[PDB]
Amino acid sequence: GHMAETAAPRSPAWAQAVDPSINLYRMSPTLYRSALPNAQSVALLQRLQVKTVVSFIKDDDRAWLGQAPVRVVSLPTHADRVDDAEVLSVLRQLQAAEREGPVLMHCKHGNNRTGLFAAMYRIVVQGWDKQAALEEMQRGGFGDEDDMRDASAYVRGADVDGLRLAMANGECSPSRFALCHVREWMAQALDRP
Repeated sequence: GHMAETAAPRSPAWAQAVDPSINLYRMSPTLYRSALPNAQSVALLQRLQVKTVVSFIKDDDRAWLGQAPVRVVSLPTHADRVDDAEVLSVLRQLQAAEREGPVLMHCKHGNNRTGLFAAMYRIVVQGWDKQAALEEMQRGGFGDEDDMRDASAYVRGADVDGLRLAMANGECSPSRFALCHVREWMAQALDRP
């Protein structure tokens, strides 16, 4: 895409732009990161075995995948929802999906907030090392491991009140689309002759 490539440290061995169209980079092969949920990503997803993509859709994800049995997942990581309870809820979701293959988590415009999870998620659920955060650290999400840039934003939400009220106000709040019944109801294929 038209992104000024004259940024970042010297060429990361870790994150390289695999597809600069949707801004998907290669990150550690137990997780992926992108930005744009564009329908042209479908073919790429299949190659990378990415059968889990975090994107927002009213209808079934099949509407843009076509025939690709990729599962688009609805995460508690909203524009600003992520509490101390929501973060765990995110963590346990991707490590569950990892059983089927690599997972693509992203935000359309929220690269730092994606890095929030992508950095340390694998450390806490997989047992990776804190250094493994380096991937999104150098991406700008964390920026620095100690003097973390965006990480603290989530932490301001993860407060004593943030945690207790997440629980206290987290009762009777289901999803109708992805939880009630209409999930994967639309079609199995909306593409291919």
